[PDB]
Amino acid sequence: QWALEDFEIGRPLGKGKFGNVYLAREKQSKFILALKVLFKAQLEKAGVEHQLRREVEIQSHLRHPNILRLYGYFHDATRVYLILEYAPLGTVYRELQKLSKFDEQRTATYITELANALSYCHSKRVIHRDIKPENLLLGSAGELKIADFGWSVHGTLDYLPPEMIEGRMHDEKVDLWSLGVLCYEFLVGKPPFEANTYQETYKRISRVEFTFPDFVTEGARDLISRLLKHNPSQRPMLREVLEHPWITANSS
Amino acid sequence: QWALEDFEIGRPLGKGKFGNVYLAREKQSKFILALKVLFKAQLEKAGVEHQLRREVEIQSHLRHPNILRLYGYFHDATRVYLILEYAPLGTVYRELQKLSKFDEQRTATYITELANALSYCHSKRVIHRDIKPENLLLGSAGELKIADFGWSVHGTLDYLPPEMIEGRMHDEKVDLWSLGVLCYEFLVGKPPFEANTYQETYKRISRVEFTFPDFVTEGARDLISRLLKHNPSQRPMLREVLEHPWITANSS
Ligand SMILES: CC(C)(COP(=O)(O)OP(=O)(O)OC[C@H]1O[C@@H](n2cnc3c(N)ncnc32)[C@H](O)[C@@H]1OP(=O)(O)O)[C@@H](O)C(=O)NCCC(=O)NCCS
Ligand SMILES: CC(C)(COP(=O)(O)OP(=O)(O)OC[C@H]1O[C@@H](n2cnc3c(N)ncnc32)[C@H](O)[C@@H]1OP(=O)(O)O)[C@@H](O)C(=O)NCCC(=O)NCCS
Repeated sequence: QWALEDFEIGRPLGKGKFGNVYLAREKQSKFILALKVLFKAQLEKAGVEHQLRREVEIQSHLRHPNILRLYGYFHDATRVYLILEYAPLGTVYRELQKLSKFDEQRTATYITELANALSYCHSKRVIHRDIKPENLLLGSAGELKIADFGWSVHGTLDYLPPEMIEGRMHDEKVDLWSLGVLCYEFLVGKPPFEANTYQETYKRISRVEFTFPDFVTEGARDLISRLLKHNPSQRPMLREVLEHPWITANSS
Repeated sequence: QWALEDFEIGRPLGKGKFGNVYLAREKQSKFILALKVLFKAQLEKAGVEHQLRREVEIQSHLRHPNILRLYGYFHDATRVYLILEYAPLGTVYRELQKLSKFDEQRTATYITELANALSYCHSKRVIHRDIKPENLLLGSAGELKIADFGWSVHGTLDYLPPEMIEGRMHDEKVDLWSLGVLCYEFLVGKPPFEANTYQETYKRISRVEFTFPDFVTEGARDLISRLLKHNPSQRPMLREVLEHPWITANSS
């Protein structure tokens, strides 16, 4: 049974949606890790405590170098504590601010690491949703780590149509749209559908209206255009992304 | 402002999911109507009180001879009262039990009345969901009346795919599957995908596995087969159903 008594609390790593994250050290092993404190008060009033518990159980069994490791968890009267792998190099979003934009090697290596973790979860019947640069942390070796909870595992009837008893929404096909948006932003520095207002961004996502700057090579354009399909079923498989010539030629 | 003081309560018409329905008479007009009493205690604990209020506002503006008229509504400390049009001839489900099965004239006339009410709501940006025989009441002239509440009116974004910002589920295309299931049950006496167990019914809906008894004519088979498409976008429009040769030849 884990307890707050087992950890030495250090500097705060930052503040999240429902609490704070601290650098910590397990007292017996002297092992450095991150302790994410989530207040049940604002978790229950946001209506996400049930959603969170499901996402924590799924992540507790995921072991992949490109997925932030959840070692364990515990709780008290008002808080829930998550024992997490500490990522020392920060977020990809901030690294993209430091470098303005990534080159083709770093971009293809990031896509390779993302596609490996997603294909690992695909084999483990785990599906991931939308992926942001802010939810991507970097380990000590420069490898990225998916660091969010967006994981999922998946009489009257006589009158229901198939679109209400089947499936249905949504399969492991949104992560492929995310690979297209991320790969674009990594190479360019901006998301492909960013606009001056809300409805203009909404329209350009609905019609898939994006263009490439003149410094984006044909291999990157080919990968981004195949990932960014309005039809989810026509987006590649995760194996095709890992075997794409631009990826196999530029990935580390 | 309506109040329970304005009505004389008579015999109970039946018991619903969240209350009871009574025959009533407005004291000033001596007008016979039905008073549906819904207990807020079991409405709030079932998590449907918010859903119900939205469905009641939509129905309060629907005026169609084949839609059960909602005259008004009021509430007190623990109950919500719905002033409804009284249907004297009961449900189509019970009439189907009395007649075992309907002929082609009654079936086509029922489909015509259902399609008119749905096309009326389609023009009023109102969409209806699954339709059961138990939710279809009969007026004094033998016309059916839809008598349920299944009515509806319809920064991070940079990383969301179109299948999450668009639409999406589900359009006014489930009512067309309902017309196929109802038209079949009216002519046959049983829903087309009824089976001995749950998963067998689930499978035959998923694969659209249904057959016609030898007494079902080709015109009815043509209408049912076009309504019962696994692809919603390939189901007819409500105007095609009203113009179908089997409908136009048998409807009253
Ligand atoms: C998105 C947001 C609400 C937080 O959401 P969240 O899902 O709760 O994020 P988390 O709780 O998982 O992590 C919060 C912090 O702890 C850090 N962290 C979490 N786990 C970590 C770990 N194992 N190792 C190292 N750092 C970690 C994160 O990097 C983050 O730091 P940051 O805020 O400096 O980037 C917050 O980032 C925000 O509002 N930022 C400002 C908005 C803005 O200015 N621009 C973006 C438009 S929305
Ligand atoms: C579906 C069920 C739970 C009720 O759900 P509901 O949406 O709350 O139904 P309602 O509150 O709108 O109406 C309830 C009664 O009032 C009647 N009623 C409602 N409004 C009326 C009106 N304006 N005029 C006349 N009668 C009316 C209905 O006909 C119904 O009568 P019934 O139960 O004898 O058929 C209930 O019908 C049931 O459980 N039946 C038994 C199940 C069964 O044996 N077979 C079906 C498999 S589920």
